[PDB]
Amino acid sequence: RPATILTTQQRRAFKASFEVSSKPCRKVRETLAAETGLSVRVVQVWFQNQRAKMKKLARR
DNA sequence: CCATATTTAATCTTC
DNA sequence: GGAAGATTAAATATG
Repeated sequence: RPATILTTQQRRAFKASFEVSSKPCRKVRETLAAETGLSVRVVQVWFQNQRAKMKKLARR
């Protein structure tokens, strides 16, 4: 249950795909999980928090 | 239409 | 004290 703290390489992989789509399909999340070595749930949640981060930034 | 999955909005937790 | 990760319940989307 300890919270995830991403390495640089892992965060770089997340931001690069988020640049392609803010909502990766399960297949994309699945191959992200293999690359980063993290669970699919961690992948899904990182994008969710990231999408919520950009929504606030778009509201002045 | 219906069962299941994904996303949203808000919040809680933790470093 | 601030940001990001994790949780929740409700809303929306999907097959």
